[PDB]
Amino acid sequence: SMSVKKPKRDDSKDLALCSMILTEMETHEDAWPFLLPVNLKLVPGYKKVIKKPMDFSTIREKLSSGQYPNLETFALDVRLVFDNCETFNEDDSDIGRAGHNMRKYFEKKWTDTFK
Repeated sequence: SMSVKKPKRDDSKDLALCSMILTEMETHEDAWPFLLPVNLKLVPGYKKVIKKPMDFSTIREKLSSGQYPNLETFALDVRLVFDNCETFNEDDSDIGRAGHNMRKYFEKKWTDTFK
């Protein structure tokens, strides 16, 4: 509360570390469904069904331009990528599988880097 603060967590490396994690996600062989925005002209249903589209290139631009106020807003956009994927794709599809693999991969790096 006022004039009563928890001890200061060092957050000065967060930007760089989120960038590294993102690089690793970008270079994973199963990243291909997620590298770019889904083409809303060419994929029936996507526009209406997925209220908040998200992809790695868009997270990368947001990161590079100071649009994440903190590391939690970054993790939210990453998880949004996988949550969207699960909404639109059967678990037993290449894309559905890619999304479960990438989420698992992300969550481990997240915990190992920050928790």
